[PDB]
Amino acid sequence: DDPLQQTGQLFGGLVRDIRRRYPYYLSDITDAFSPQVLAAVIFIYFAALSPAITFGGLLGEKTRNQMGVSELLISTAVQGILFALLGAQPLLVVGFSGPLLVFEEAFFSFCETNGLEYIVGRVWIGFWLILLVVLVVAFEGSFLVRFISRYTQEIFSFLISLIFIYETFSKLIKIFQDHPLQKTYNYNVLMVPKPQGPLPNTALLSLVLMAGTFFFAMMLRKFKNSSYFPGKLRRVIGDFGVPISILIMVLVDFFIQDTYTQKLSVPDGFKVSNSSARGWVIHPLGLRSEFPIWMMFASALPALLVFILIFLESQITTLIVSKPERKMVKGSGFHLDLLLVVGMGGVAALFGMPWLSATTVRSVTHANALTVMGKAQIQEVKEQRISGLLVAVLVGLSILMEPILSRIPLAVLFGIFLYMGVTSLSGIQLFDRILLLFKPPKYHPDVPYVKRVKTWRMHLFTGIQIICLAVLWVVKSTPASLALPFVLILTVPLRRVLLPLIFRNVELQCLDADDA
Amino acid sequence: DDPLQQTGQLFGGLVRDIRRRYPYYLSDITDAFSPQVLAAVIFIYFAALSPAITFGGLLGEKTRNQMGVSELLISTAVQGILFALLGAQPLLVVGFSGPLLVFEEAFFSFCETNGLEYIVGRVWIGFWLILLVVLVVAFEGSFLVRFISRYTQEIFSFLISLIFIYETFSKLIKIFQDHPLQKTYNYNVLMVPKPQGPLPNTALLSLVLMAGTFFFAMMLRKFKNSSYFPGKLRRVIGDFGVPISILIMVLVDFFIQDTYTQKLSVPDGFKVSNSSARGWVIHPLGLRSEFPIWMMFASALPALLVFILIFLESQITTLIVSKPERKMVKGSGFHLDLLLVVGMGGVAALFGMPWLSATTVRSVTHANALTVMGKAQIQEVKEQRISGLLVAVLVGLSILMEPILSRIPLAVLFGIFLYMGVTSLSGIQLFDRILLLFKPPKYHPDVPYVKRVKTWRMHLFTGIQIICLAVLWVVKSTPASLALPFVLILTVPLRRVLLPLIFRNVELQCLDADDA
Ligand SMILES: CCCCCCCCCCCCCCCCCC(=O)OC[C@H](COP(=O)([O-])OCC[N+](C)(C)C)OC(=O)CCCCCCCCCCCCCCCCC
Ligand SMILES: CCCCCCCCCCCCCCCCCC(=O)OC[C@H](COP(=O)([O-])OCC[N+](C)(C)C)OC(=O)CCCCCCCCCCCCCCCCC
Ligand SMILES: CC(C)CCC[C@@H](C)[C@H]1CC[C@H]2[C@@H]3CC=C4C[C@@H](OC(=O)CCC(=O)O)CC[C@]4(C)[C@H]3CC[C@]12C
Ligand SMILES: CC(C)CCC[C@@H](C)[C@H]1CC[C@H]2[C@@H]3CC=C4C[C@@H](OC(=O)CCC(=O)O)CC[C@]4(C)[C@H]3CC[C@]12C
Ligand SMILES: */C(=S)=N/C1=[C]C(S([O])(=O)=O)=C(/[C]=[C]/C2=C(S([O])(=O)=O)[C]=C(N=C=S)[C]=[C]2)[C]=[C]1
Ligand SMILES: */C(=S)=N/C1=[C]C(S([O])(=O)=O)=C(/[C]=[C]/C2=C(S([O])(=O)=O)[C]=C(N=C=S)[C]=[C]2)[C]=[C]1
Ligand SMILES: *[C@@H]1O[C@H](CO)[C@@H](O[C@@H]2O[C@H](CO)[C@@H](O)[C@H](O)[C@H]2NC(C)=O)[C@H](O)[C@H]1NC(C)=O
Ligand SMILES: *[C@@H]1O[C@H](CO)[C@@H](O[C@@H]2O[C@H](CO)[C@@H](O)[C@H](O)[C@H]2NC(C)=O)[C@H](O)[C@H]1NC(C)=O
Ligand SMILES: CC(C)CCC[C@@H](C)[C@H]1CC[C@H]2[C@@H]3CC=C4C[C@@H](O)CC[C@]4(C)[C@H]3CC[C@]12C
Ligand SMILES: CC(C)CCC[C@@H](C)[C@H]1CC[C@H]2[C@@H]3CC=C4C[C@@H](O)CC[C@]4(C)[C@H]3CC[C@]12C
Ligand SMILES: CC(C)CCC[C@@H](C)[C@H]1CC[C@H]2[C@@H]3CC=C4C[C@@H](O)CC[C@]4(C)[C@H]3CC[C@]12C
Ligand SMILES: CC(C)CCC[C@@H](C)[C@H]1CC[C@H]2[C@@H]3CC=C4C[C@@H](O)CC[C@]4(C)[C@H]3CC[C@]12C
Ligand SMILES: CC(C)CCC[C@@H](C)[C@H]1CC[C@H]2[C@@H]3CC=C4C[C@@H](O)CC[C@]4(C)[C@H]3CC[C@]12C
Ligand SMILES: CC(C)CCC[C@@H](C)[C@H]1CC[C@H]2[C@@H]3CC=C4C[C@@H](O)CC[C@]4(C)[C@H]3CC[C@]12C
Repeated sequence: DDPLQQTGQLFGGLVRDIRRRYPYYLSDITDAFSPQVLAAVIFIYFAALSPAITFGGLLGEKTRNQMGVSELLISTAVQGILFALLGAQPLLVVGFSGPLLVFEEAFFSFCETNGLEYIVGRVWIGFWLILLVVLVVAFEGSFLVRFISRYTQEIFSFLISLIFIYETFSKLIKIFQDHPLQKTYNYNVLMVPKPQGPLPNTALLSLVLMAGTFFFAMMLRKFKNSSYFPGKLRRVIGDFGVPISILIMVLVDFFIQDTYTQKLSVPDGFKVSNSSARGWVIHPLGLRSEFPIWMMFASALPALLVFILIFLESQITTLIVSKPERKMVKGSGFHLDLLLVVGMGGVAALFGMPWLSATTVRSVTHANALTVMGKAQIQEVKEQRISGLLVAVLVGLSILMEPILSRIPLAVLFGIFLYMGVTSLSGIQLFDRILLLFKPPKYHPDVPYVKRVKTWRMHLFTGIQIICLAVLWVVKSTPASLALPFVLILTVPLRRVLLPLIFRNVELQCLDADDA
Repeated sequence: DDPLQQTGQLFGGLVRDIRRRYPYYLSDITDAFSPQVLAAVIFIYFAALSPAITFGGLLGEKTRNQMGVSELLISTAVQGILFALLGAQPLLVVGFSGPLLVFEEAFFSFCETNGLEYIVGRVWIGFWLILLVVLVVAFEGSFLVRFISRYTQEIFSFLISLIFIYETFSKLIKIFQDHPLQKTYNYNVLMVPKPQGPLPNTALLSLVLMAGTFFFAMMLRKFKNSSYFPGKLRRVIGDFGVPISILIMVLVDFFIQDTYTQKLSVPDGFKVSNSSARGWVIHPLGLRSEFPIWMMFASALPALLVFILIFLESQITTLIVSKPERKMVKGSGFHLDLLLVVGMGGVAALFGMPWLSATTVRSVTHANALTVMGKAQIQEVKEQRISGLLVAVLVGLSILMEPILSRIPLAVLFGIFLYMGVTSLSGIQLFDRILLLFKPPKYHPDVPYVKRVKTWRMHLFTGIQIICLAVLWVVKSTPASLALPFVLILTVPLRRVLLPLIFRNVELQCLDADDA
């Protein structure tokens, strides 16, 4: 009944993952029949689409359109469908992540200097990824995930929420920089790719649209837990809170005629970003020049970095989502999900498309959206495969449905990202204890780590975790940002060898507890 | 011990008002020693100044500067000081009101058509006002205030809060109309009296400044009642919540350089608005032409309307403020306050300055600001004469302190007015029952009118009051807006003769109760 356990047989953990979950397959279809599930699809679609559009454009720039938006929309769609149908935890949301973009910029630059075909180079990384994951899953290497405690989990989940919130505000500020509040503006600026010079009212409306969307989202959640209107109506308006918030502020922008705001932009059709550079299928041996044999072997080194990047964020995401506290009964599979994510990623390379990963903020948003609230306590979660399938299909079709998307401002979606980031800081005990730094000890809750631990020692423990977050944020800022996963790893030694010198066993049990 | 009681002796009620309150005079000075009282001064100053600036300008326009801002600042100041020192209820805030402006426009128009000296005409209204109030106070006519029940009080207090909120939003919308969000503007526009044409970023920044100020104000009140920080620090930051909210958003505007926003504007010095038309002292018999004898007698008719206008709003304001629910022990005086307000107003006329009135939203704001919260229940009120004195003095000096005021945006103060309007809808039982229309009857409070009255009959009673508010709002909208006081009066018949046909005695006791 314990997922993270070494059996002895090859592919032991994987067979136990399939046998565990696939019996519930029909339930994974019939549980989706609920308007809450539909409200979840609409929400998580916009969560899933905007990153693909944003990161896809950054790949286009950094890579000379050898990979761009089209490639990432297709990858996100196809890998999204396959994972929704075959995966052990369907509530995970596979997609491109900041760390993966950083690597792609890094590997491109290497190939420019050394005179390699970048897109052909990725194919060999992809072959090594397939070889690595089939070895790991064979010898049941996912069992090591059991040594990642709450301590490391909450440092990770908290950092990822802060970064998410930080980047959203960075995007708002960019608008102000591009379109500053001036006395006079040139009034013949071209709009062909984008506004050439600054224009009036764009930055302040963007702020209003953002602040508007966030407010309605937060208010309709407050309303959901209120005692106004009949419960059946109040629950439904609460479920569709985010889609209502979006629809309101999208109509606000629609009626405001003469003021410019940035809209979502998908590619024209389904075709590679640079048609001259590459086709659909990338040749291993080379496109123009012969691919060198040393790099076919040397690609093993980048493959290990990409593996670790995908593994850590994906397996920790799974831990966070599949916690006992959140009422998920169907069962998670670490062995099966690893194989699909990394396996599909290795194959994607061969069609010049990005390998993806189970991303934390989106996956957690998706899981929270399907959670029903009793009395406030968690009653159950709507664990099904339809939400994840429909979002993957919609992201794929997004190119066809440009007429709808071309009327949605980004500023509106920034409000929904602010909502997602804030809402994600919920069951994290780190955040709870950080708040108790500011409350006096009289008005502290009756949770075990308050009663059984002295207030200053509890605070010392919180402070040490805050110092970890600081060190992680500094490494983030420096050029060596691909090290972040390997610095998270060091949080496991800290907890296991260092902290027991300072804190006694009884304190470390209550503070860093498995089930709470 | 009952204020509203007929003794038999001439000036009986007045002597009992003075004997009651003036024993507490030293306490009315030493109770002001508290930072809460200082935070109240700063708040109520801006509440008191902006109306005087706004209404003063409208008088300037409507009256050809025979009365303007200077006259109303001086009147508000002098009458404010005298009332703070001599009055029976010092928490009342005397000033100009919308109804009074309407009358002044009306009386001016009459004098233009009939060929009378408007400013000389007011002097005779003022003489009649002095004669009326000395008769009323002699024969103890303020005793009739006891027949104004909760029913009429809450219809009045609710209407006045709605109008207040409506007018604030009307001012924001005017900014958008003056400075619309267009694609191209003209930049050679002049700013000598005010912006001639529309300007970019002005309307959306005004909205942000307003929405900003309101948010901080509401959040710092939430914080006051929270369990964060040490209580002594949390209480102080809660007390100075509004002055902090103002200071924040005033600094936001300060650093934003090139964008235009409207600022507070006081007159240059202490001098009459139109020096040619009038001097400081107005001659009864006439300035240029001889004032006619028929109008010296006919002025009795306008005097009755002005009396009723001032009496009703001032005496109902006193009822609302001096309720048992609000812990005010010092004691209110209806006979003394009436004499001062209307007496001072009659004399003001002789110096060509406006008669004023105890205004509801400001007085209620002032009283709430001085209320301390135990545990949430009302512990006590800081009843003193210093708050009201300092605000009256500051309004007088406002002309001298133009350098400070010229950096305060109005948009910021609109946020504080929104806060005042919302906060004023608090202890009104009408508002409470209007909210229960939307709650299901399971989640209704254990107040007597819920237990002892059937839910639909309670709702029928609420609905009849909503129909009164509607009828009052329609009369407001029509040209005959000076009738509003006389339509409020009819709410007393409704309660006393009509409602007891529909509702039984037991229901009317619980619904419309004196102490609750
Ligand atoms: C805790 C609460 C504090 C935060 C408040 C909520 C978040 C902050 C953002 C406010 C939401 C605003 C969204 C709409 C803004 C529209 C702006 C614009 O383009 O103007 C349109 C229009 C201009 O476009 P137009 O359509 O009139 O132009 C006419 C041209 N034709 C005819 C061709 C179409 O502006 C106006 O005319 C005025 C409209 C009102 C605008 C502002 C209303 C905002 C109300 C909210 C007040 C906030 C304070 C707090 C309220 C708390 C409630 C309890
Ligand atoms: C339950 C919660 C309800 C929350 C409701 C929503 C918030 C209500 C407040 C309304 C918006 C007020 C914005 C702040 C005021 C300053 C804005 C301004 O004009 O500055 C522009 C400033 C100044 O513009 P500038 O033209 O002077 O340029 C600045 C650069 N220099 C100095 C070199 C010239 O520009 C900025 O750079 C951007 C700052 C943007 C404002 C900060 C982000 C806020 C976004 C909304 C957040 C939503 C609520 C979050 C709540 C968290 C709690 C859960
Ligand atoms: C932002 C980055 C740079 C980290 C800083 C985080 C702080 C919130 C942390 C770090 C260390 C913590 C402190 C570690 C040690 C102490 C001493 C402790 O007092 C005693 O030793 C108690 C007396 C006793 O020994 O019985 C009181 C809490 C305090 C100040 C802690 C409060 C919270 C602190 C300041
Ligand atoms: C004046 C304009 C702006 C409309 C706003 C007024 C409404 C909010 C009020 C007016 C009369 C009220 C109604 C008066 C009578 C009834 C019937 C009552 O049901 C019964 O009496 C049915 C028989 C029974 O249950 O005994 C339910 C409440 C209701 C709809 C009241 C609800 C609130 C109403 C519609
Ligand atoms: C756009 S959208 N801006 C944006 C958004 C994000 S995200 O994915 O958080 O919405 C990012 C991602 C940043 C990120 C990093 S990075 O790139 O700053 O090193 C690292 C990690 N992982 C760890 S530990 C997570 C997210 C960038 C830009
Ligand atoms: C400016 S400030 N605008 C503004 C503000 C107010 S305020 O603050 O005094 O509410 C008013 C006043 C309106 C008002 C009326 S009126 O003028 O609309 O007839 C009547 C009553 N009384 C009754 S019953 C109270 C207030 C106008 C403009
Ligand atoms: C599309 O692909 C062509 C072919 O690679 C790119 O051409 C490159 O141009 C950059 C400068 O922008 C040079 O550094 C390379 O040497 C060029 N490559 C070759 C072999 O021609 C072009 O940049 C790409 N355009 C897009 C869409 O980004
Ligand atoms: C200042 O006072 C003079 C004197 O009353 C005002 O002159 C009036 O002008 C209006 C037209 O605006 C005429 O209808 C009146 O007949 C004039 N009155 C007289 C007797 O001359 C002038 O309007 C006032 N100016 C200000 C500051 O409003
Ligand atoms: C193209 C290839 C290399 C990539 C895909 C990975 C392949 C090799 C993986 C995916 C699923 C795996 C199988 C899943 C389950 C079982 C049943 C077990 O009793 C024996 C091993 C066996 C039969 C596995 C062998 C290896 C396997 C077929
Ligand atoms: C396209 C962007 C701009 C906005 C998307 C919002 C749309 C899809 C949302 C907003 C509110 C939603 C509705 C809200 C409530 C219900 C009741 C439920 O029992 C059936 C679905 C239904 C009828 C929803 C349908 C979808 C809906 C119309
Ligand atoms: C309905 C569900 C299952 C599918 C959703 C995704 C669909 C619409 C997407 C995903 C990948 C896409 C394909 C990717 C590549 C090609 C090759 C090109 O030469 C023709 C278009 C074509 C064939 C695309 C058409 C649309 C496509 C099939
Ligand atoms: C002039 C306009 C723009 C803003 C006015 C705000 C000023 C007067 C307010 C803002 C915050 C206030 C301070 C907040 C808290 C305290 C602590 C108290 O124990 C003494 C007064 C003192 C020190 C206040 C002094 C006045 C103050 C500085
Ligand atoms: C215009 C207003 C402000 C002033 C004019 C009102 C005058 C006439 C009022 C104000 C105070 C009044 C006095 C208050 C107290 C007393 C004591 C009593 O035993 C006999 C009446 C007597 C002596 C009153 C007579 C009238 C009085 C003097
Ligand atoms: C500080 C407290 C006690 C008083 C507050 C209000 C003060 C500043 C106001 C109220 C009445 C005002 C006066 C009204 C009339 C005149 C006559 C004029 O020819 C010169 C200015 C002068 C003399 C004003 C100066 C300022 C003044 C005294």
